[PDB]
Amino acid sequence: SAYLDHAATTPMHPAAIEAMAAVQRTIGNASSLHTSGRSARRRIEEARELIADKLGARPSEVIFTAGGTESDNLAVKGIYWARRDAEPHRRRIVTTEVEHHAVLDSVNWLVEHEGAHVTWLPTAADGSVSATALREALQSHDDVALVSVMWANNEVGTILPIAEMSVVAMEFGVPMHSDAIQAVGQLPLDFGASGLSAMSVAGHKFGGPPGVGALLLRRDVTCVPLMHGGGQERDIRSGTPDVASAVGMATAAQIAVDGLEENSARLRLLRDRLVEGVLAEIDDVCLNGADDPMRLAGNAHFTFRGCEGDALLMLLDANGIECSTGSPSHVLIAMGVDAASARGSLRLSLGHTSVEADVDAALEVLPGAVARARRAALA
Amino acid sequence: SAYLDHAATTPMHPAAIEAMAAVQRTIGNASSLHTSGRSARRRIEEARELIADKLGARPSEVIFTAGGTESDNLAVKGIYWARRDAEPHRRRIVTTEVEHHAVLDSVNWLVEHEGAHVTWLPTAADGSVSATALREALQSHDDVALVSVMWANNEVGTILPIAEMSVVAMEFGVPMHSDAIQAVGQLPLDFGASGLSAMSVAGHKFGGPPGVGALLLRRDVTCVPLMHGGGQERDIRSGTPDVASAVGMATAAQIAVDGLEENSARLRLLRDRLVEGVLAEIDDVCLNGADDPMRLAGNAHFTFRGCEGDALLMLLDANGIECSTGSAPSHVLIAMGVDAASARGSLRLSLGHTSVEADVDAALEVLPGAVARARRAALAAAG
Repeated sequence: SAYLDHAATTPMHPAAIEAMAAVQRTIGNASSLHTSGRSARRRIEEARELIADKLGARPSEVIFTAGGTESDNLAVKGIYWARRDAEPHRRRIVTTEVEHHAVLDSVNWLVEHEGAHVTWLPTAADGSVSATALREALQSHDDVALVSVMWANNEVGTILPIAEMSVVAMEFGVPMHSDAIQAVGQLPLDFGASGLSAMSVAGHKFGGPPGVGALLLRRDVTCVPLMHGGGQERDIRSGTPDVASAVGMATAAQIAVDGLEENSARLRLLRDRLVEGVLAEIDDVCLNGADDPMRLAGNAHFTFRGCEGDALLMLLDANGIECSTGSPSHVLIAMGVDAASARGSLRLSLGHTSVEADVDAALEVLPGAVARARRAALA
Repeated sequence: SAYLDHAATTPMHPAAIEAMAAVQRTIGNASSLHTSGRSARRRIEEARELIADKLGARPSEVIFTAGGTESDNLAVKGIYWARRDAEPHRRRIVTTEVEHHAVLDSVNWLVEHEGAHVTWLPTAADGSVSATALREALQSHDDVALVSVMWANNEVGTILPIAEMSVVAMEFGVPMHSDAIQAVGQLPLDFGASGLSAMSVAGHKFGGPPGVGALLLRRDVTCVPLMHGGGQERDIRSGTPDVASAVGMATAAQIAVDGLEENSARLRLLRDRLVEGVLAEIDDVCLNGADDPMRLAGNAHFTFRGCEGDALLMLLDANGIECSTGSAPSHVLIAMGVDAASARGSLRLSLGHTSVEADVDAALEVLPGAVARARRAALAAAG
């Protein structure tokens, strides 16, 4: 298969499979007092430090989770609660319209279930949000519980201005969370140096085990737990510590962040060649999202007029090209593209294992496939 | 080096390690519509089916979680909320005082934060709780949102009468959850045959990978999610499905539950040899928790008068005997009527699928010396 669905998941690094199988062969609960316990404990502590190192955090800032979704729920609901509980006036969530469901659905739920209110930051046709728009919604609202803004979008690849949005949030004394699940090993990540109160990351998105993640959280931000007890993870997130998955995520984190520079460069070329080929050989197609240097290196997103994206995906699949439609995408809606127009969408995404031929394959196959999808949609 | 802490974690089955390795070698998101995706989906759905079969559930009753803590949390909070939100008067949780912390602390947080109320069922000297006591609690309260009683205790080994308690809950139309985390691979569990609205399990306790569990939940019992953004698992629990872990948990479930009868009897003989040994060679000691036939096959739990559990543990460890104090002074012993002073010299020795004769021999050899040192160490620090 030509695999071009890296943004949905990317192949686990062989070395991470190996490091993880080796933990699995030793016995021990990291919570236990005996020799096996203190070993496991020391392995989980080394993984935590390697992770913090590679994300510009301090080891104690890393709260392991069972994936991106968990991490995003914890930040959003946890912090909302902590803030609302201490000052019941503070009920407003400021967030973007282009968030992953993991955030949006968390937000909508706090709204329906927890008396939350939400202000949606306006979105550019880019798919971006700006530091100013944040300042404007912060100044005109005295009831901001928290802020959540994603670092890079997972459908259209737009990088957001987090660093400078963070300094804004700091200014108003408002904790800011960012979903950086698409960022690890794709752009430079420095938790400490960003202003962030909280940051989400997900193993499998950079060659880690699936079912493991982290929330980076600052020592002084209160967060009400979603999982009780008794707080194996800084009293924020209970459950028996999963050492094998932490170790897996660490090895991954290390390969992926050390290779950040070289790999970005390699994927930009591959992706630009793909974007170029696509627009050269196909009529009525456009790129969505931002241009360099405000886009993920590995991401290509199109709309093909007069197509169903589902038809398209199935025809490409039949020919050995594996990709995704991305989702009527709330993210394209947010960028002011229209319902009809938008159903013709396709995300093609590359990662550590992509090669020239994967691009040669997509370009070979695509025109035949878009023709067929258009024929079919014409009835 | 004798491992006697199987109740905290049991060694992963090597076939479960292999199956999991194999999955992580293939690429695919189970929610993806292309070929690799459909393969991932086909793999997770088979694991699910294997798990259902082995636990007497229908496939769609199985919801994958990140472990037993997640599973207990989802059941207790999520069903509470589903009940409270439908009839704001049902705010009461009926539970036992012996529950694992993942239930106690969930119950507590609901009390502190979500307006819950709690009635604690009375606990016998045994560690045990009865169907009658549940009856009286449901007759005498008209506001109960949810019942949660664990199938077997993780400290003292006691098995509770879930089938007959489940029936009582059914008669007052109140959903019941049971933490069965200790029961899988040690007891014949059949979600179908029990009346349970819900039941929790954790892979690592019967030899599956860490950070994977399941909640078994009836098709008609509503449950508010704790993880949103998906919800990939019947809309109850979001997250990209973890295919490797679930296949692992399945490979383990089929070994654990097929070996059930054989393993059970084998551990009984070991445990019993272990308990008899201890009581012969040591003074002022007792066994805690119910007797056969209401006790897990691999669980031995003792109190030694005149010890700190910690010094005793460190001594045993120094001599290659690895075990636990159980907690957390144990809330379980407190609830069985054991006083906090007496409580303090407690020790859980727990057998599992890799347990061999030599393990019990090692414990029997080292124990008298250990106990005697712990007693002397306790007197001299009071001195």
